[PDB]
Amino acid sequence: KDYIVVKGAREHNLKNIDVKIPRDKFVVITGLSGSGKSSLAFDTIYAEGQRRYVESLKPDVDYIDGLSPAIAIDQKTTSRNPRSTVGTVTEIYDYLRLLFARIGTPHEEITPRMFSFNNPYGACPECTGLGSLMRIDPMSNIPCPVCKGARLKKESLAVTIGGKNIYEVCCLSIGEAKEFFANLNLTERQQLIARQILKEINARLGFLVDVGLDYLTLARAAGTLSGGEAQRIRLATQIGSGLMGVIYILDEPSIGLHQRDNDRLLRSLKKLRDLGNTLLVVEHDEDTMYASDYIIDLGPGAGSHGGQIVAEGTVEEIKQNPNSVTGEYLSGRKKIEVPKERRKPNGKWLEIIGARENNLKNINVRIPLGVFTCITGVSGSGKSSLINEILYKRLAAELNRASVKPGEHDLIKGIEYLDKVIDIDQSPIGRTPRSNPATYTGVFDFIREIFANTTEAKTRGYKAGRFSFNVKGGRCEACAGDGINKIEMHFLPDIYVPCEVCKGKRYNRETLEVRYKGKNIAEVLDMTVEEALEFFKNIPRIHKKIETLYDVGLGYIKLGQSSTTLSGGEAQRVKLATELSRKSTGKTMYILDEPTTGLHMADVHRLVGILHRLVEAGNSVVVIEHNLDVIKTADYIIDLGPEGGSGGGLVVAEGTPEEVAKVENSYTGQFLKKVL
Amino acid sequence: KDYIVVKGAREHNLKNIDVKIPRDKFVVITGLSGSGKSSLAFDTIYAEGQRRYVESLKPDVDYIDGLSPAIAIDQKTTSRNPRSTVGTVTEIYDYLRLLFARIGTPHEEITPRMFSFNNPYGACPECTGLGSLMRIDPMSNIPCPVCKGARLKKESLAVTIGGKNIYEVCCLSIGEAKEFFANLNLTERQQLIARQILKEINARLGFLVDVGLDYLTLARAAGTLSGGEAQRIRLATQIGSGLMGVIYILDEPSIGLHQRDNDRLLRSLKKLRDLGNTLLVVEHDEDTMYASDYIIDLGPGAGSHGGQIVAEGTVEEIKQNPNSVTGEYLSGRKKIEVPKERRKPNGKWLEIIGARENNLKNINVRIPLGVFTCITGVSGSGKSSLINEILYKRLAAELNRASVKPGEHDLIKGIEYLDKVIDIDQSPIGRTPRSNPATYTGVFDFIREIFANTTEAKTRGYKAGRFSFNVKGGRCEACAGDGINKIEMHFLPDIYVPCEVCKGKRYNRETLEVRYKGKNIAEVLDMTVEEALEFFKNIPRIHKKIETLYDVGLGYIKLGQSSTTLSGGEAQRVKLATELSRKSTGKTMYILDEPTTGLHMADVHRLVGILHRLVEAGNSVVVIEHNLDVIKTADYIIDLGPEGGSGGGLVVAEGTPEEVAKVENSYTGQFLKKVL
DNA sequence: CTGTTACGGCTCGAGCCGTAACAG
DNA sequence: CTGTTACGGCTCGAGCCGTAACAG
Ligand SMILES: Nc1ncnc2c1ncn2[C@@H]1O[C@H](COP(=O)(O)OP(=O)(O)NP(=O)(O)O)[C@@H](O)[C@H]1O
Ligand SMILES: Nc1ncnc2c1ncn2[C@@H]1O[C@H](COP(=O)(O)OP(=O)(O)NP(=O)(O)O)[C@@H](O)[C@H]1O
Ligand SMILES: [Zn+2]
Ligand SMILES: [Zn+2]
Ligand SMILES: [Zn+2]
Ligand SMILES: [Zn+2]
Repeated sequence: KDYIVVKGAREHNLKNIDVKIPRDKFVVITGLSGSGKSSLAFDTIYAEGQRRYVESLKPDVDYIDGLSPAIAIDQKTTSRNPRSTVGTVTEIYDYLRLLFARIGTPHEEITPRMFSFNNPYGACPECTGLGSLMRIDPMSNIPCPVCKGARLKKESLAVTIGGKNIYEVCCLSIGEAKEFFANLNLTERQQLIARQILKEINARLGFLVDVGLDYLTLARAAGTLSGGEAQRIRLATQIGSGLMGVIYILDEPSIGLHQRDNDRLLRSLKKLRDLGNTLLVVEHDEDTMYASDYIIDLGPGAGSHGGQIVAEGTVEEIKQNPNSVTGEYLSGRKKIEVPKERRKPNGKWLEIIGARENNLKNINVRIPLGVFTCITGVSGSGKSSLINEILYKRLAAELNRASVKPGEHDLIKGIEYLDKVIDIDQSPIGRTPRSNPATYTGVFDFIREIFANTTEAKTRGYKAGRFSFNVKGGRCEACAGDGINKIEMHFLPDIYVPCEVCKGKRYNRETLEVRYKGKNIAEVLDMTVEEALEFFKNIPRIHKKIETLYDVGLGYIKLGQSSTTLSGGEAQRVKLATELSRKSTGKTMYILDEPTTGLHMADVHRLVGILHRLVEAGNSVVVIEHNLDVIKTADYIIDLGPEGGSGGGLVVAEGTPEEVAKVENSYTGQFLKKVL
Repeated sequence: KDYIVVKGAREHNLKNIDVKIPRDKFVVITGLSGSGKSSLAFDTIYAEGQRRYVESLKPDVDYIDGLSPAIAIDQKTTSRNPRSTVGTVTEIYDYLRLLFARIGTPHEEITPRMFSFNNPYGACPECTGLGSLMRIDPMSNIPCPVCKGARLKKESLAVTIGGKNIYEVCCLSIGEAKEFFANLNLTERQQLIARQILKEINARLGFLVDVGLDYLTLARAAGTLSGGEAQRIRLATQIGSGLMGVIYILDEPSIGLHQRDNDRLLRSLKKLRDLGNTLLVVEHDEDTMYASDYIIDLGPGAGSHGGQIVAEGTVEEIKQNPNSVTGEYLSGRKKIEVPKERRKPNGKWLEIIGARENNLKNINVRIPLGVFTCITGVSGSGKSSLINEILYKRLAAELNRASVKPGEHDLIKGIEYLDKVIDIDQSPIGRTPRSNPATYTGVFDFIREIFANTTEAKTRGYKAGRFSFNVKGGRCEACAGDGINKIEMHFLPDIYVPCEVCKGKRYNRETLEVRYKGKNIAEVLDMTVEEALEFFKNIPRIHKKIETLYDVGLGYIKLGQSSTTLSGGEAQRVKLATELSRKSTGKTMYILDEPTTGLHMADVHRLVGILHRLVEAGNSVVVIEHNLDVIKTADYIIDLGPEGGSGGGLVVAEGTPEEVAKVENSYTGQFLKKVL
């Protein structure tokens, strides 16, 4: 029917909830980090919709009614193939080659297959159409000397329209290519025989421009792209294809996108929906809520304290609902307050000389030390390059002795003012089931000593290393401390089940005999942080670490959770807590690349508090954030622009946000003037 | 929108046609064999719909608007896996195990995973849940001695409901299982806690019964199934899943199904469509046309003479259209006439003694010789087993000395009355690009001699083998007579393009110099049969073979077409022409397994004429046909029934169709009484 | 001339945890 | 007591075409 009825969903931490999502409408799922929105969407609806279609050619839900095939558009990147480019992915190269073979004037007969690099007819004989000959320097990729990177035969390059061949057309940026195709002149016969192709090309280019990627080049390889750029390219391609009756699931479509493009992105999403589809956008932006037809709010907390549908309905009912977390922040009951007094530089600056990496226009920038510094700018302005490829790499090479090649820069002044450089990202903190937050924070070494300092341990002569599931002697011998066994089937992939010897306790019978304060090591490792905070009140050495973990918002997690199952936000919060627990020497540099990726308003407030605490501790924090709430609390803002692509790479404004708001020709300043 | 607009389609032999298929409606595509309906549907619409969805996770059309994801349900069978059974495919085993774990009374706590054979918890330790231990006899599959084929642990078999465990329930036929579940009694608590599961099981069993497979057992392996049974199982599963907004493409759903189940199949198709889908059924049945909302007719002929949309609209407009081929047969302008005089047996009979293979109830049947004999019966009555597994195999072993194990039968009387056995099926006649209809019919040897009989060939001393693309000396040396070359790409599968040396002519420069009647060998091999009929009028030796090929309806095909690209109908017609060209000795046996699979009414009439010619030639033809038009023209009908499955396997009626129509308790007789 | 049989030949090392030692 | 550094250890052969020879 016209509803996606889900009854009896218990995936992950869902508390047996029932929902009725309307069909063919814009639906936004909102909740705190780890509340369960991501599980409820991806693991249930996307999984069921994909399985029910692939099986034609296993969620813990009871039954779902009215499920169309589901396509997931998330921030995922793959190496792909060298044959794939931006134009190939967007399916505009086919129309380009059709137009070239139809109305192309040469400078056998011209054929559409003659312009393709995926067929032997038009592919360059030397590089086989790849465009680059990868040779291992006595594998460094070098341009093909024959085709000069065009990846086509020399004969096919004679066909030109408007004075430009196919490679020159494909090398232009999307916006200027659309402008060139718009004002092109053709006779009556050419217009009659190439109306459909021109209309399709114009429509696809307009969709790509409206999405936000008006600076990309069609000749750029699809492999070398960011997550946001790839996701936006996929959204534009899906709009162009025009599939009907398909449920689309989006994970934070506004990630890595400036505030000025939000209206265009919302219009693009509405246009995609209007052709007979449904959207399940999982977004936390304030502007996105007001453009939706149905909001589903989970909570009220996270982990074991959430998973229930707190509120449902339109934005007005969400605001009027008192127990909804999202409505409290939307209505203005709780909000982030702009600081009254801002820190000032002490006279120590980091100046980068001759930064010309990628599209940077050989500029010099000064970064204050000891203050919270934010970097803004339009999409594709070169801020990410300028930070990651130059400053972080040079600092790592100078301090940590890391052998990573920096970008195209001359030198940097002020290296002696820092002692170490630390990068915090959503990368997982572990790849094996042998690490948990308890060991990463370092509190496990204290808990082991506390356990070994008991009367029974001294009586039995147990050492500090006995109570650890990583050495021989204390762990379970049957499962080798992993807690699971390997069972192989005849025609099925190997399955993993809990070990029968220890029942998943990870320790042998002898170890479990000891008990401190009525609990053994398994009970300690199988309790949440909010309980270990009260349990370890007497001991301050572990109390400090537990309180630090609780401060970053990890009061719902348990010390025994494997690092493999941790999400990006959990890993980032664990790293932040670990850095908080350390001893600040006043010479530490923290670099964060958009830390607000997938955080609610309350999580943003907590992260702002933690960042201010870290700055006040005596160190310096530099972040690249597009969120105005984080931006307005900064102490020094560097703006890059004034546009994206070849037009950008310069510096528009610098200084405190109050000074930046006074700059007329700056989008960030214009937005800051209104928000303040 | 609400239309699938296709503009500029030129796949295979389509003559650049434009169509506008309505959406969310029952659409039937009708045309002659080889007209282009199959191409237009599968190669264009299914391919585009599948690609546009797979690429998210290349037809010769210009653009298609409004394409939902497409699922194709056709008669294809795969080995699959031993883990897959009928219940697993139909997704009823999950509900069965849920019910057993919920309300099961035993004779850790009971768990749904305990009843599954795909998890180590409930899988039998010996056979690993497969159910059969395949060992190579000094690989014969024998039942597992531990679980006795149940493929489960002995502990889980104690759980019983209604006096039967899970294996006994899964071993019942679908109809009797539905009856058992319908009259089962349970208390108020059991009904309250298992209402949804029971409702789902009853609905799925009812769907399976309505489809037509009320005799299958849930424990039967999905691998050992026929094409029609697998297609019907897939249709029932797709109905059960309940996908919305998906285009469904069906290829003759009424293949291998009795006339009495047509109403149930049509109701099932309408029920599948009514939940918000679209159907593209490609059917030729007369009853199916009257149940359609839109009929698209191709033609007017086949091959190069077809590919254009002759007529469109409802059944009334199709009938009123004069140039439409389908309307002429629907309105009654052209029809098959029942013969007035029928041939009678001459006193030679083939008696099968002790036929007990599969569900045959140890019966004896007499087959007349020298007359056209048809075999009828309900679906799954054992006719196909009785013919293929017993009679054909025994005849092949006795005459062709083929070492194939026959079925469970005692002996056969009348083997000496036959000299050879010939089986005609839709199997391809060749697997390599070295065989074409010209060589298979045998006319190529005559054409080679005709070419070598010319003055120039004698002058140059060319032999008969010079003009053949299969030996060294006459063929092109560069491409070795294949006509295509192999080109390898760096990161792409090898592609094939026409050879540059010979331009696909398959012969060297010297051979092409010779010419007979103004045409060389390439021109002879690149002309249709309808042209070679007039070209070779003078020579009777090749004229007979060409006329024989033309008679079976292959006047649109060319002698140079590779056997790899031939479809099933083309291969069957080629085999029929080859058998016609031979010399009849009066002791030949022809066995056909539903030869009307994918044939129009005109094709059915032509096939009936060819079969009558073959019978009048002095041989005997035995076919297993479900088409009443073919049945009413037979001379001896053997009916098997009176039901399908364990209830069938007997003989209901025998003799001429007039006598069979007098039998009251026979479905075939009841239908023959009305049709005559 | 026509059918049959047999033969010949062709293709299909990296990252993290735990521990010992040293220095503040 | 706390931080750092170094080290040890663990896991991720069949089927078809062409031809020579023989018999009707
Ligand atoms: N490998 C590359 N080859 C060529 N051009 C590149 C490459 N990497 C980046 N660029 C370009 O150089 C600039 C880099 O900008 P960058 O700082 O990565 O973007 P950004 O501002 O962080 N945008 P966003 O991802 O939306 O947050 C852009 O104009 C890119 O198109
Ligand atoms: N391998 C097998 N194992 C067990 N039972 C089988 C097997 N093959 C067939 N059967 C059963 O034995 C009977 C065979 O009937 P069969 O003659 O194959 O069907 P049919 O009349 O041709 N039906 P259809 O496919 O609709 O045309 C049916 O009852 C089958 O369920
Ligand atoms: Zn090249
Ligand atoms: Zn164990
Ligand atoms: Zn067994
Ligand atoms: Zn060649």
